[PDB]
Amino acid sequence: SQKVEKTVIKNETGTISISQLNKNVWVHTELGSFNGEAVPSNGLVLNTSKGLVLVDSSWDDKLTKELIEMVEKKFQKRVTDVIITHAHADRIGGIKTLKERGIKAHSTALTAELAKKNGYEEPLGDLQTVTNLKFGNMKVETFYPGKGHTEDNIVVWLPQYNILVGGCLVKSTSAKDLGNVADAYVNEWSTSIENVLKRYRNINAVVPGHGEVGDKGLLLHTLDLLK
Ligand SMILES: [Zn+2]
Ligand SMILES: [Zn+2]
Repeated sequence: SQKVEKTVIKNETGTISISQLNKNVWVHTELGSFNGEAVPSNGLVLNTSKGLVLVDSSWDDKLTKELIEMVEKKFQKRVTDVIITHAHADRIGGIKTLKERGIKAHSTALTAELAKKNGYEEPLGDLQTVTNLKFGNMKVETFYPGKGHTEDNIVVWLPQYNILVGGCLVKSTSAKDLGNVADAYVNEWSTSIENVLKRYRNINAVVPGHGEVGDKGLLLHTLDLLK
């Protein structure tokens, strides 16, 4: 009888929020913790018929669980697939839970090479620079403009909605710099972004590594700080 009239999906705690980009895709944002502060990591939920999908897992298995025990009933679809942009706590951080239940972490051969270097699991890694994926009525093509946020940092592209997932590689409007370039290549970063605005210019919406979806303006944003 009693119900609210909202679109997004924010749990009682308010840590995990999923905004519906349209009617077949959402943006799951898992809030972590920077030791006293909050670290909201946006994402992308694909509403397919073959199974639910989320771009980049949660910070830690502790968070991922709360994200899988909420979307599995809210979306009416069980998660069994996840796209990995690179090797980071905001990507495969919760892979431990994705490779325990039955979630295939699609990634590039390299993504499954540097992942263990940090102590993470081993994803599919059966991807490449430019490839086409199919998750049942859900087409997802990747892209490797070069080195930037990581050694295999890539950007998920969706030709079904012209949506792009710049990820950490592409800073958000609410950013002042890249921050932490130890595991990244600022020498190729500016070179990778320029490729996402020269080749994959056509974008209806871009989702950075943190914050929310926007536009191509996020691409030039990275170079505006990593310059
Ligand atoms: Zn990252
Ligand atoms: Zn990040």
